[PDB]
Amino acid sequence: FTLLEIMVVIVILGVLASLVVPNLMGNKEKADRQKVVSDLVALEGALDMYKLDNSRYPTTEQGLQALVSAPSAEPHARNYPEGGYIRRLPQDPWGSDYQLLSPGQCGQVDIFSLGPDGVPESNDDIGNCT
Amino acid sequence: FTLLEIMVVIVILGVLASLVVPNLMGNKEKADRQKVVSDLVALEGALDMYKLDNSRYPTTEQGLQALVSAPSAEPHARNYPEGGYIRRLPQDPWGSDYQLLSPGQCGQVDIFSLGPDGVPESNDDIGNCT
Amino acid sequence: FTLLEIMVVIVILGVLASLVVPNLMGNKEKADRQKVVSDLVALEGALDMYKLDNSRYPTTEQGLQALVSAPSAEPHARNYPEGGYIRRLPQDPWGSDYQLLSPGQCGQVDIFSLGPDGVPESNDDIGNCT
Amino acid sequence: VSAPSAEPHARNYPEGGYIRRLPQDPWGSDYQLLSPGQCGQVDIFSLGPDGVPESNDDIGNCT
Ligand SMILES: [Ca+2]
Ligand SMILES: [Ca+2]
Ligand SMILES: [Ca+2]
Ligand SMILES: [Ca+2]
Repeated sequence: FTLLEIMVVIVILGVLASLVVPNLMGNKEKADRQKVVSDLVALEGALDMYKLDNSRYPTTEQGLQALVSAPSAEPHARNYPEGGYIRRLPQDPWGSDYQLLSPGQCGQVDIFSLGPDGVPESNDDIGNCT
Repeated sequence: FTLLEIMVVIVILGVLASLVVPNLMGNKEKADRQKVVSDLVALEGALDMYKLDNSRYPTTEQGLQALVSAPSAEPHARNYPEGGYIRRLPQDPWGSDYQLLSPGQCGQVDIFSLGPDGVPESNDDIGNCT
Repeated sequence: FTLLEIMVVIVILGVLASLVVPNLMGNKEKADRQKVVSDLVALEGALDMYKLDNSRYPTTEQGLQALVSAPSAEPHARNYPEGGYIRRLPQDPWGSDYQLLSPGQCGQVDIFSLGPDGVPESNDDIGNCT
Repeated sequence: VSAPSAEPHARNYPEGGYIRRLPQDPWGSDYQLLSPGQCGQVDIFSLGPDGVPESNDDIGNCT
């Protein structure tokens, strides 16, 4: 009640807590990649839609928000659909949006972000080619 | 048997119970968010299916139950699949369902619920944009 | 606190961990197929575009990179579009690219790769007909 | 759990089927499926904690 009720359990406690190793830490960091890589095709593929109706892409200062809402800064868009070509803007969860480039150096458009490092254009400058 | 059997254990009891601090309380509340955020894409994405066959979304009074069962209140749906586009209706565990809006103010459709606060349209009005 | 706090839980632990069987392993391997099969039409269909402007296909050593960038190795291409007929080159995730053949034995062109086996021209020689 | 011996036969049945092992309900029962389900394509049932078939603890799917 004092010893058997305790001593037997002290062992069972450590014996239990000792051989219970669930998993690692950092698997979410790997997930951050595909979350952004998923955006890549989704970004360019979505921009291509706007590149079809208005026959071109939005400006840097015009930002991806133009894909979210009608491009107030000129040039204006024709047959801009409801809410643009996206429901909402994917916010990079490190305090940054997906900064597009007008014109892109790897093609028609380039996109960039701080990324997990939280630094602009250092190592986690992903968003397109580089 | 009376002192060693006890006094030694009284210490072991408190020494054990003192330095055993497992965790916090409230982690489940954080989980309630993703549980609802998971619905968000699942809700709109599922509604989009109905927006394809019948080329439109169900009415407010028609509710999300139309996604569960054939929409009895008109307009009627074409090629409505078996059991609609969902197995069962996700019940918000605070006494509320996911009230859709016909038409949505943030787009084609808007969804709302009481939420953890259990209040209608106060702070936990999540279900879509707002 | 020592027995009820433990013994009841030891059961709940095993009772829980025992009847929680989520899924299999190897489903991704099945996905590797369609990922490559998706390339097949995308490869030949994309090459056909180059077969239109320059009225022919790129050379083996010229590789699919010619579809990525202007074909430096002659013959030269006419009206080669921006960045060629593709954004980027699909890299087979087993240390190999999609080796084209100039001329193909199953037609105008043939493509090959190591594949999941990681072996050249053994079993996972997919990329076109064979 | 294993390839369906009773016909109809399955195509591209993966290794060991779609599960490691069968979850045994710890009250002397397995998860009895229904062919075809009344709440949809398939329905599942079990004795449950009551240990009674189709009384109160008939969970396994919709009902
Ligand atoms: Ca950076
Ligand atoms: Ca509220
Ligand atoms: Ca091979
Ligand atoms: Ca029963």
